[PDB]
Amino acid sequence: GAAILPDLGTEILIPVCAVIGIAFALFQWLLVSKVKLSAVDHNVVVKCAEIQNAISEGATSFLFTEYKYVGIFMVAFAILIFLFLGSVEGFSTSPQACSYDKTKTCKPALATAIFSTVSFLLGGVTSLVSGFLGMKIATYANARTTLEARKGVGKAFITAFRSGAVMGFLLAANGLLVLYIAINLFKIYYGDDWGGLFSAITGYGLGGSSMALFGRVGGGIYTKAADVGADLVGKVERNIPEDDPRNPAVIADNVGDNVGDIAGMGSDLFGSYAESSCAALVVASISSFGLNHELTAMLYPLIVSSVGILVCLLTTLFATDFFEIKAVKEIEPALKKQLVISTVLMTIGVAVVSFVALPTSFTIFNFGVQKDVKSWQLFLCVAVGLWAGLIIGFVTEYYTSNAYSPVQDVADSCRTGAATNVIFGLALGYKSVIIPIFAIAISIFVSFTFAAMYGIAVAALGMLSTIATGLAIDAYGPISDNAGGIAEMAGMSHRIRERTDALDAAGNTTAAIGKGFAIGSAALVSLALFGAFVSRASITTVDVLTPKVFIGLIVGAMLPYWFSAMTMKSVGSAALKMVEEVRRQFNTIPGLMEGTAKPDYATCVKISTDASIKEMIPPGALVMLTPLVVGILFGVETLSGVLAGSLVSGVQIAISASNTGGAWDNAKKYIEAGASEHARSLGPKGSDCHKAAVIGDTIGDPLKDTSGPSLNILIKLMAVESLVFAPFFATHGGLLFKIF
Amino acid sequence: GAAILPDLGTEILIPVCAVIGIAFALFQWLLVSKVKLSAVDHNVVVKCAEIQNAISEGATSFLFTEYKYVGIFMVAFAILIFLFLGSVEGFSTSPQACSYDKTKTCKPALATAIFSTVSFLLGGVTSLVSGFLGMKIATYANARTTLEARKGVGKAFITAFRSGAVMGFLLAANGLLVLYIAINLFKIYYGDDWGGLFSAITGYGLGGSSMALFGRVGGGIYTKAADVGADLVGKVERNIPEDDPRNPAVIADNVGDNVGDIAGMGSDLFGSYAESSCAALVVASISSFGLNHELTAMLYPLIVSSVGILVCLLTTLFATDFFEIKAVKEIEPALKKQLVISTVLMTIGVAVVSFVALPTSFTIFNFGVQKDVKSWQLFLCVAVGLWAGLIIGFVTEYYTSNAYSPVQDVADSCRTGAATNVIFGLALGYKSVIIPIFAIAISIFVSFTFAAMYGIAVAALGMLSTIATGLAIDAYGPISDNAGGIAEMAGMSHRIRERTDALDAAGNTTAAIGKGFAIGSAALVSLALFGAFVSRASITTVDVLTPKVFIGLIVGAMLPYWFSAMTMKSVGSAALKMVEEVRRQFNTIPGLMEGTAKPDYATCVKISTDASIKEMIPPGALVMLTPLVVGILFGVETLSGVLAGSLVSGVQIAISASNTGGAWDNAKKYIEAGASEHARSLGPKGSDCHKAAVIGDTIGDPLKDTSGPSLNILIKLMAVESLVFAPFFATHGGLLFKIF
Ligand SMILES: [K+]
Ligand SMILES: [K+]
Ligand SMILES: [Mg+2]
Ligand SMILES: [Mg+2]
Ligand SMILES: [Mg+2]
Ligand SMILES: [Mg+2]
Ligand SMILES: [Mg+2]
Ligand SMILES: [Mg+2]
Ligand SMILES: [Mg+2]
Ligand SMILES: [Mg+2]
Ligand SMILES: [Mg+2]
Ligand SMILES: [Mg+2]
Repeated sequence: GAAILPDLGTEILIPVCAVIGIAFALFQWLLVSKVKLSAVDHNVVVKCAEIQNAISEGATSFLFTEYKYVGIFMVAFAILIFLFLGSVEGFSTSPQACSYDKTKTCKPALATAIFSTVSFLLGGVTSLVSGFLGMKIATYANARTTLEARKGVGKAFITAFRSGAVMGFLLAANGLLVLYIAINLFKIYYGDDWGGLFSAITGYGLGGSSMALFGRVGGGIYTKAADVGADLVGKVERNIPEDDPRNPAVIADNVGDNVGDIAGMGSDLFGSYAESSCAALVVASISSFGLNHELTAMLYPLIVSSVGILVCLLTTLFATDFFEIKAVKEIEPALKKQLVISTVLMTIGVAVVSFVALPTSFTIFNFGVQKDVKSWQLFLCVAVGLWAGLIIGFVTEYYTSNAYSPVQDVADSCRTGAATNVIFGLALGYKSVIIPIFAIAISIFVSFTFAAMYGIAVAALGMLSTIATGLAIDAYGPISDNAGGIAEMAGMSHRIRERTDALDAAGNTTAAIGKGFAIGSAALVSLALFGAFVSRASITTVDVLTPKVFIGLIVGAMLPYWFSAMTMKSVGSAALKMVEEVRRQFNTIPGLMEGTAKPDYATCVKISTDASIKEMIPPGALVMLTPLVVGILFGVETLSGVLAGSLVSGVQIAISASNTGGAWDNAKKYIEAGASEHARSLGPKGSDCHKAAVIGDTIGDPLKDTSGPSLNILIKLMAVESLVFAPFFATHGGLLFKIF
Repeated sequence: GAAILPDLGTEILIPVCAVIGIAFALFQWLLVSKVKLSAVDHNVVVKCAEIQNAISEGATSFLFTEYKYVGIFMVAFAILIFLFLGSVEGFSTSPQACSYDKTKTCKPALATAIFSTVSFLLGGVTSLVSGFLGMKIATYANARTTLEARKGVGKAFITAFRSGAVMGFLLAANGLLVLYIAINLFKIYYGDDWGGLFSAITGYGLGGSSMALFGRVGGGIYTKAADVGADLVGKVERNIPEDDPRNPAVIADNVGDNVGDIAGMGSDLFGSYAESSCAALVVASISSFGLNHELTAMLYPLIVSSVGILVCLLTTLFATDFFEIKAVKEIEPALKKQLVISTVLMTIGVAVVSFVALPTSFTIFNFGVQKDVKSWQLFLCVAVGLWAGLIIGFVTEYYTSNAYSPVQDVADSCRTGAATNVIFGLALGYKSVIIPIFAIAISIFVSFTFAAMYGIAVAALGMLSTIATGLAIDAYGPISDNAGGIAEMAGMSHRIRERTDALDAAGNTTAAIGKGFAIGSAALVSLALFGAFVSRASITTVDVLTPKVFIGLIVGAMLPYWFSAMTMKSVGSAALKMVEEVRRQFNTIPGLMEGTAKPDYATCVKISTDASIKEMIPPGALVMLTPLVVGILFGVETLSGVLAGSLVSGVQIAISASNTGGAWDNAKKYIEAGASEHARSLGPKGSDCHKAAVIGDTIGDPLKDTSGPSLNILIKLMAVESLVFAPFFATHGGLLFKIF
């Protein structure tokens, strides 16, 4: 049956909401443009502008290099998709019978081979745009945040958070609008073949996360090579302030925050958004909505996201206008209130959407059978994901913010040296997985029971329904990070750096929270896609206790470690190179230490450019090739094992790495700020305790910024890729078992 | 039908081989006893004896205290076993139809509740005895190895390997003799009910690992708190040598080697042997061997172990009599040759056993169906496991010896400080998992295919078929470790410490290898036990894509991390206390640093005794309570997920933790030896590079000696524990799904 909301209404609502989100982003960017500066005190304003330009040049320069390689890889890979999907039916142009209804005829498999290539390119391009737009706002807002900090934390908070919101609303609205357009264009061809339409559309998320993979790892090695190098020689060895302009690695470091923590993260969360929508859509496409051609219900996920944009617009206003921060201890709770407000409002929003966009009863495909499902049960599916998110954010804050005992004990353990700092930091991360896993598990059980793979997918989307706010609170952080870097490079008052340091500590926590959301929604969407892959591969049963599934399971569980071995070694090796270079400059450039000679920033930009562009290739290949190699050699049953294994295993290492890194960073921040008797007694800056904290912080650097966060991409990427190639693996795969 | 070897012959063979092994172990003890020393140069000899006595009292004192608690828990848990298994058939005394053959009549389930409790205590007791005996020989041989070091590497090597072999042959022969005795005693009651017999016998492994769990964690906490504290204050802060008699934590440290690395490890591997034998037995008891009451073939696992002892005896002779070590570079090669010789001899040994102790055709239970299997296939099952082991050994040496580039690169990375040393160490560990996992997967495929759970179990036994040599090369390590500590504490010459340092570094590699076999065999025996649990709980299929199974899977995967969090945080905190204590004495005891006054060793023994006894409980609780809680509250479907997930996840963190810790240690020894130019380039002792290596080494201490090697126990324990309580879970479990 049709829903309360008409098909034509849905067709208007979605693009109108995207347009509202884009408008909001422009308006915010407009307000941020009010903070004036130019490279033509007035001294401090000119210096901030010059530093900003150095950073912006470097960041724009690296992405162009990275995106050139990735773009090339994207074109090659898109050719594989066309070939492999095309070969399933020998590239025939003959229409065949609908796999979901033998009484109807569908468009040739060749059409979907073509349109999967088209949507894959759409997603990859949108993914690149998402990250590039993010970089362009961050590299614009960084120094405006610095200048605003002269007036106080609240003013600087506002411009950093407004700017983060610029990225969030652009990314969420652009991602929605592109998806909506692609669906409508594809529909012109598919007509009534909604199964094929939406099966082709799943390339969008494959493209999204494919580009995201290289974006996260490439940017990740770039930034961390610089970070670790700058910090160890500057802070640990030569006893100078963090981000000192004498330090040759500082420009690369701050460019790094934009290239990794911003551009990479943007592409990454886009991949999340794209895959979840696409996952909800394919399952619906052969459920009652798709079979009965009911557009409003079919596009329920896009209606959920449309309303999410609106709810986040409102929520944003609380931190942007209705409240002002006057004290440092108000920052993290401000950020947290963004989560709390958006969740409570979105819960209402989703109730409304579920009331008017869904018929009260319908069926969801469930491994061959149409399962009876009620609209209130579907509301619980998206709401359990939405709430799992918040729980995850709360626990993550507790484990990464220096307002709480876990991180303060990590800082306190520095009193006995770096070895105890690291033992405590590792244990913290390990311990932190427990409640998010329980939350994920509860999410899976409810959504699975109520509505199978559709329910689970709509739970992932629910966790990502407030993505504009999520990106805002997250993008806020590297912008605040640069702001302090520019503050120090511009020789500003110590009072400025203290303010930026407060903002930056909050960003460390907010970044950990963002990783929590990525890993959570990744676990959810990957399960859904895995389930869909099983049907699409004509697997009757994924039975753990078969040789083929089990060998897949144990090898799948090892992939996240193989992947982490590569990325850790890359950072370690580039970092070592970076230390040698920074030492060489301090040791042989007359007056560098004196501050009467300028350092060579370009060489450090070069060390991390060379390492990242080269070393992003093997882990990208590990992830992308695995489904193809396992699928073609071992078959769909073994790929099944591999999907379940890498999901349940990858999730643990992802969470503990991101949180351990976060903890070390904020433990260091706590010693740096000395804002309590306990903190002061670990100080001052330069003390053996501080240096021990720096050691932990830098070990945590690759953990939380290269390997850890990329892991959620490994997991979600292999799942879409597997679903997309499913018919090709089913038909032409499992060779090793066929020759024998 | 039946085999070449008559049941009488089997009944004679098995204890004969055990007694030979016990005999051999005693013989080697005599030879070692030829090295003379007494407490109440010969003055150095008296010192060595005074120190040995301190260590001996310490180790004995702790084991008695630890065993007191474990033994109590052992009694309590046995009460649960009886109660729960008893409660299935309502404690009836009447016979019932065989669980495996409705047509036949079987002994009452209550008999089985009783015999399971007997075999449990039998196993719990033999586990403690395995550990205590190891501790006795180690704490005897250590100062004897020290003294023989006055005559060169080769001499001290022999008395160290001989002494290790005493532990290996005693534990191997004793575990076998007790199991044999128990099967025969149990058979008196059971008669023709072999199902119930070997189903009762499986408690033996449950007992072994249960008691091993507390010994590994208990000892592991005791030893690493001392080790971290001693090394940090002594080496990094006070610039004194490792094991310096001024350092109040040195006696606790050297006691620790015996209490953890020997006693816990002995119990640990006893559990492995026991579970693997029992797992092979339970599947066999409902296969053609057990149905047709063919005793020889039924005891094929025990016949393999029997020949295993003989093979190992022969093998030991190559290291003890046939060859002599002249150069330190010969140590590791001698140890590795022990693995190669035994693997080759045992391959022939198993061929022979398969040819005489098996019918050419038989059937193996296979999820409800008799599966036709040929004896040349059972041969391949044990062999794949035997060779996977060797492979694992070769790979583990590659990533943990300082004679190869992985460890050498890690040491090299110390030039840029502790942060890069730790980053490289983490990466090496992650990297190391790949080939062992492949080894494990290949074994699983081959063994699963040929003979289902029986093959998998027989592949676990194959990997442990040379357990005597394994324990030998491994127990050699901590003996050498103590020997260097006694050298330093007795103030012997640098030439002496240098010789033990070389033995010790080899011991480091040898210990990582032991961990390999533990993790490898644990994966196999757990998968087998998992499969038996599935049948025993009347599960039709373990479907990954069901709400019940998947929440099990993801949660199960989280548990190894939860366990690692507890055990790392415990060492971290105890170590923090230890450091403060050592500093206290150095700072407030006059003439202590100068060597005029005695340190109080007892305060450090107390910190670590207090920490371990207290902090071993929650991890034990987590592992023991988990099957009960999930089985009772959630049901056998979910417990199935928990078993699969903790297996595939646990193994990754177990291999990487042990190998990372192993690497940091040997990188440190590498610098301390200075036996190459590269090595010397990072020295001398006390350099910034050495200190950064010590940082990595002490971070590695809790990874490789507390959490890491205990994880193999976590996995294998939950597997047998689930199998034993399966009828109880199937009948009275799944409460949450029953009430709602
Ligand atoms: K940050
Ligand atoms: K050792
Ligand atoms: Mg930094
Ligand atoms: Mg940064
Ligand atoms: Mg920074
Ligand atoms: Mg930070
Ligand atoms: Mg950092
Ligand atoms: Mg030590
Ligand atoms: Mg030791
Ligand atoms: Mg030692
Ligand atoms: Mg060692
Ligand atoms: Mg140690």
